[PDB]
Parts: sequence; C-alpha cells; structure tokens
Amino acid sequence: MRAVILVGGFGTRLRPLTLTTPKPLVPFCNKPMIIHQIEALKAVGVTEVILAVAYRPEAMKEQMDEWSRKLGVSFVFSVEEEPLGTAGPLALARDILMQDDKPFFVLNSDVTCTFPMQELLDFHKAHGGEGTIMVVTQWEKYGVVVYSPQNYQIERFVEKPSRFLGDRINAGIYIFNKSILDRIPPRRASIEKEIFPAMAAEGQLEGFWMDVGQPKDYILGMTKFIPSLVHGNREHTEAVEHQRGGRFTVIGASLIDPSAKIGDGAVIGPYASIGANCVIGESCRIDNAAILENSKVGKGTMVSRSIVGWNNRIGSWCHIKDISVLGDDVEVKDGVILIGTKVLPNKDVGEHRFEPGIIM
Amino acid sequence: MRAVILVGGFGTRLRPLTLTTPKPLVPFCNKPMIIHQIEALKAVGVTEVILAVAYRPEAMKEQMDEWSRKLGVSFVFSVEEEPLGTAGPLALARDILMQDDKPFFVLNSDVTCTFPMQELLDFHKAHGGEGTIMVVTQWEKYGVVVYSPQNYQIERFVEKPSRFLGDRINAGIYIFNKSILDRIPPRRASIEKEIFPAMAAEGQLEGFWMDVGQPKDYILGMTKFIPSLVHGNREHTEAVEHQRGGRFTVIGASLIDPSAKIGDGAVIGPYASIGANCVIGESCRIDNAAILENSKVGKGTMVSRSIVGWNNRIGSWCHIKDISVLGDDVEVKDGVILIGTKVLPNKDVGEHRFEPGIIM
Ligand SMILES: Nc1nc2c(ncn2[C@@H]2O[C@H](COP(=O)(O)OP(=O)(O)O[C@H]3O[C@H](CO)[C@@H](O)[C@H](O)[C@@H]3O)[C@@H](O)[C@H]2O)c(=O)[nH]1
Ligand SMILES: Nc1nc2c(ncn2[C@@H]2O[C@H](COP(=O)(O)OP(=O)(O)O[C@H]3O[C@H](CO)[C@@H](O)[C@H](O)[C@@H]3O)[C@@H](O)[C@H]2O)c(=O)[nH]1
Ligand SMILES: [Mg+2]
Ligand SMILES: [Mg+2]
Repeated sequence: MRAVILVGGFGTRLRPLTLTTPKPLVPFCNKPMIIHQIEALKAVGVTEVILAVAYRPEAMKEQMDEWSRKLGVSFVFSVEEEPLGTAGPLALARDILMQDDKPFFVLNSDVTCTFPMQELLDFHKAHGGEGTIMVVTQWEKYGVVVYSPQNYQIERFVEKPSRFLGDRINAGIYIFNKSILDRIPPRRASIEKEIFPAMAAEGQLEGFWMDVGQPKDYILGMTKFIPSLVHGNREHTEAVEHQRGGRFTVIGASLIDPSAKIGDGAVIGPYASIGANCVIGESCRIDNAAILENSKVGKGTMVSRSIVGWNNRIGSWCHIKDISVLGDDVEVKDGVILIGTKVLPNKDVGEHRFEPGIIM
Repeated sequence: MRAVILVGGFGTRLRPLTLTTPKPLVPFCNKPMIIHQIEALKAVGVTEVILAVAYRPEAMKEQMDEWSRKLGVSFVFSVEEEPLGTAGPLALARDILMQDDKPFFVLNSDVTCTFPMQELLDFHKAHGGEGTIMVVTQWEKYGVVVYSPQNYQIERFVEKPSRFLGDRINAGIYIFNKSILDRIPPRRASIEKEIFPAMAAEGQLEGFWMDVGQPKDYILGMTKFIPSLVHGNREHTEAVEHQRGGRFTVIGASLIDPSAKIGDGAVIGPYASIGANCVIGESCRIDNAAILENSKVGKGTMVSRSIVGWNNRIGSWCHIKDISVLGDDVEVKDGVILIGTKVLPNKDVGEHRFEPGIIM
C-alpha cells in the first residue's frame, strides 16, 4: 500500500547529465526514470509513494508537475546519509508504520525492467521470487551476487565481489515487511543491511533488465527497453512514430514525441528516442541515440550511440559517435567530430576530439 | 550611492569549484570573492548594492548571512540574458533612477585589485581614470585592449583581438552616469554596449590586478594579493598567522584562519590560505595552495599551487601539485599523486595521475 523509491544520490556515474537534474529525473526514453516505476506502481495496487531525496531537494517542483496522476507528495530529508540510503526507510519508520501495516515496496530509481509487480501474494518468500528471479544473469563486476538454490534461499550477499562468479544479481526491486524497518535502524549510513543469513522464508525478473545508471548502460537499456514497449505506447508500422515532419524513414523501432519535428530524409535508426520540442535536421542519422528535450540538430549529423542533453544546439555536419554524453545547453560548431567525449553543461565545442575524454 | 556587481554567470573557467557555488561566492583567500568588493564599496560612500544573479539564485541565503554588515539585499532576475549581463543594469534601470541620481558603480565579481574607490571626482572623465589606469599592462589574450592616449580617451574596443598588441586592458571596475542605463537598453543579450568611439570624456589601478576566474589565474592572483594585505588584516612576524596549532614554521606570508588546526612541523609555504575548521597534518607543505573549508589533510602531503575544495578529505601522503583543482567532498587515498587533474565533486581518487586531465 506504500513504496519507498530511493531517489537520493549524487549520480556520479551519469555525471554530465546529473549536474543539472537528479538521476531519477533524467529522462530515459521520453519520461523520467522514476516515472516508469511510478507508473508500474500505479498499475499495481498502491496510492502513496514516499521519496528519500538527498542530492537535490529541488525535484519537488517537477514531482508536483507529475503529481497529478499519483499521490507522491511525500518527501523526507534531514542530512546526507548515503546514496544507497539504507537509513532512508529507517529514518522514516514512523510514517510507514502508523498509516498502514501492509508490506512496502523498495526500489532503485535507476532500474528499468518489465516491472512485474504481480498481484499474486507470493507470501512464502517476499523478495526471493521478485527482484532477481531464479531460473540478473550478467556480469558480476557491478551489483551484488546472490546465491539462491531452487528452494529460494539467500545465503551469501557480497556487494562488489572481486571474482566470485554467480551471474545472478539483484534486480534492485525489493519488498519488505514492517519488521525490516524495525530490525536494524542504526541511525547512520549503511549498505542495505541485508541479514539474509538469519532467515530463509518470508522474513523480508523474467524479462529484460538493466541498471540504467551509466552512459553505455543507458544506451544498452534503451536498446533492450524500446522493443518491449511496442505493445502499449501508441501501438507506419516500422516504429512507434513514422510521420511527424515532412517525409522521413525509420529503421527498426523508435520513440518520437509528437511535439518533435523531423526533417526531409532523416533516418531515425534502431532504438532511438527524440524528446519534446526537439528539431531534427534534413538528413540526420539518429542511431541508438537519445535526444532529451529542446535540442536542435543541423543537416546531416550522425549522433550514434550517444546522449544529447537538454537545450543543446548541434551543428550542421557533426558526428557525435561512440558513448559521448552532452550536457545541458552545449553548442557544437559545424563539422565537429565528437567520439566518446563528455561535455559539461554550458560549453561550446569547436575542436575535433577523436579519443575518449572530458570537455570542461 | 549604489553599485552594480555583476554576479550572473556560469563560471565555466572555474568549473570544478563552481559546480557547487557561484563564482562570486567561491572564497578567494578566506572570504567569498565578492566580499572584498563589497567591503571596498562599504569603505567608499555607498550603502545599497544590487546584484544581477542568473546562474544560481540560491546565493540569496549566503548573501543574507553576509547581509548583517551592509544593505546588499537587492536581487533581480527574470531570464538568462548573458554572463556579461549588459542588460543587467538595463533590466533594473527603473530602480536605479527613481531612488537616486548619483553615478553608480559597475564591477565584475571575479576581479581583485587594490580597489581604489577614490573619493576624488575623476571628473576628467569617469571610467578612464579608474579601471585600466593609464600608466592592465598584461597579456592581450583576454580582456579588451583599450587604446588610451595621455589625454584620457578611448578609441578602439575589441573584446578578444587575435593579435592587436595593446597590453592595456580594462580592470573590470566601471562607473557610469544615469545616461548609460537610458542610452542603449536593447532588452536582450549584448556585450557591454561600449559606444566610446562616439564620446571622448565625462560621459561614462596602480597596484596589483588580476582577473581571478581561472585556476592558474586564481593562484597567481592570490600570490599577488596576499603581500598587499599584510598592512590591514591581523597586521611570529613572518606571516599573518604563525602559531595556531602545536609548533609549525611558515615561509613567507600566508593567511591561516584562527579556526584552523596545524600539525607539528607543517611548513605553510609562501602565499597560502587555510580555511575555517580546516585540519592540516603533522608535516604538510602548503606551497601557494588554497584550502577552502572543512578540509582534512593527512601527514606529509605536499599540496602545491593547487586548490582544495570544501569538505575534502585528503589522504596521508598525497601530492596534489601543479594546477589541480579539487571539487567539493573529494576524498583522496594515501599515496595518490595528482598533477594538474581537476576532480568533480563527490569523487574518490585512488589511482595516480601524472598528466593534466579531468576526473569524473
Ligand atoms: N548514484 C545515485 N544513486 C542512487 C540515486 N537514487 C538512488 N540511488 C541508489 O543508489 C544505490 C547505489 O547506487 P547505484 O550506482 O545506483 O547502484 P550501484 O552502486 O551500481 O549498485 C547498486 O544497485 C544495484 C542495482 O543494479 C543493486 O545491486 C544494489 O542496489 C547495488 O548496491 C542504488 O540502490 C540506487 O537506488 C541517484 O540519484 N544517484
Ligand atoms: N563566467 C562567469 N562570469 C561572470 C560571473 N559573474 C559575473 N560575471 C561576469 O561575466 C563577465 C565575463 O566573464 P569572465 O570570464 O568573468 O570575464 P572574461 O570573459 O574573462 O573577460 C571579461 O572580464 C574582463 C575582466 O578581466 C573584462 O575585460 C571584461 O569584463 C571581459 O568581457 C565579467 O564581466 C564578469 O563580471 C560568473 O559567476 N561567472
Ligand atoms: Mg544503480
Ligand atoms: Mg572574468
């Protein structure tokens, strides 16, 4: 009946875009990352969502703008505890308890997946079935390796193992009962306070899944996510949008906001997202690239596998390839080639850069 | 009676420190960069200072904290016009006119100098005697080259000449009459609207001067500014502070805030500034380096010619040398050598870096 979407965090990995907005609020395809999770929660039975915001309490205005659909007015913060925010639910143990006794969801704000949120009780084991489902199944470099047998028990929980195998990792979606928030409230920073050794049953994804918190991870998660969205959003059959401006061709599926304008002959490539009010030149190539909002693009650029930030002004014949994240209000001169270079907000690029790097 | 301190600007050059606070509010030696100018204006006969803040209107709380001494309560902003903010005085031309008719000062927020603010009329002409005094006398790469003969006239005004010689550049302190704000109010972005090629005189710095807006410029400006401050601030005779914690030695002049703690045997080098609540290890070497606030330093680091941001935690045996600005809340492990690497806020550094660069 309640959920705790952890939104407090510096977003260091997604830095060029998170210097302006918090990581929950940077759009993934056409909506902020938290908005997908909030919509899934609205689909399942829940009304009030509490947010533990630490990095920037200025997200309140944007949440109020998005407050129309759901009662996500709750906001709590006293002092920076941790981006992981284990004390997050513990620092607000009073609100979750007295209002209701139902189990409460806990989610990361940078996770995208099918979002099952099944109405099935699954009361024999709360987090074992959900989160990392047992047949997640990816590299062990990031995320905690979870060792679960066929009987749905968790024995080992190592946040960043060096080399321990165990391709299974937690999805980032947790469901907890009222005992967890009253179990270990140490009143200070901690890491998820997982005490799975003590218990095996009820004490507490068959689908795509990706931790969308890194630029390359952002691109790959968008690539995995757009095909799964073809069923619901806007259902000319090659992609979601195929005729918005002039006459352009689309290869594969893509998300184009009806407010955007596309030039004559642009080739919106596979798994590309175009934001609101964005303008695309005559013969651009948007190949697995995300255009956030209000960005303008000249005639013939090839933004491929990279991210173009808000209010950008891309030149006429640029080439923004590789994984090169552009910040807010970045202007690129004509003919500039950017390959894997991250540009901080409010910068002008006029020189070529053929190697990965940072532009101050 | 009034002054216009231009404070609206992204501070792209001093980027690692200006991602947290606006460039006017980044401390120069022990006080915010704007506080020196406000103190000079308080010394001269003015009472109200109007600030044209654009980049971050959240400086209001800090200004109110510094408001106790002088009535700098004025704050105006509608939409981003320009970091130069030529429309700044023009956007608030109404307030300046009706209250008073006396000439109003215009100052940059990133300029440090002797700050004459002479009670003399400068009635030969107003900006000319002040600002770039006819004798400024530095490189022509930045700032406008001003061609001033012995009769105090300005003929040419080129913002960024390619190669025009003319070592004289404007200091950045302007004084204007009420006609300038009513002369060209174009209502949009413009560059200083200098129409001096029309008028010779009366229509509108023998000391150190430095445009403190770049890291190397910050260091050099501190090096020039500290010796000139020995006359008035705190008047054991080697530096301003020589006994604050244990027993340490000082080479040359330096500012150490009485709230700081210095270890046994630390060598505070020439022209160094230590912020409030800062802790310095046993055998550190602070050679022409600035420690902003609440930063902690281990035993034996040599921070030389670099800037250490707020709330830092420097390791035990690091080498933060060359021009290497550290952002807010940056933690450096023991033995890490940083040479010319700018670190963005909220980062942990554990690897050596022998070449100039940027750490995300
Ligand atoms: N950096 C950041 N982290 C945030 C933010 N909002 C919430 N967080 C939380 O910060 C935690 C850790 O930071 P991330 O970079 O997002 O996660 P991680 O350290 O890569 O790994 C964590 O997430 C995995 C999910 O893929 C999980 O294995 C587990 O949460 C792990 O600790 C996550 O639980 C996430 O909820 C934000 O704006 N920025
Ligand atoms: N970037 C930035 N600029 C600011 C800020 N606050 C005010 N400004 C104004 O922005 C103008 C230009 O930005 P700067 O980087 O500070 O100056 P500049 O472009 O290096 O050169 C300008 O300053 C010289 C003084 O040395 C002058 O020649 C003249 O102002 C010139 O346009 C200056 O007039 C300064 O007052 C800020 O927070 N950030
Ligand atoms: Mg994450
Ligand atoms: Mg300047």
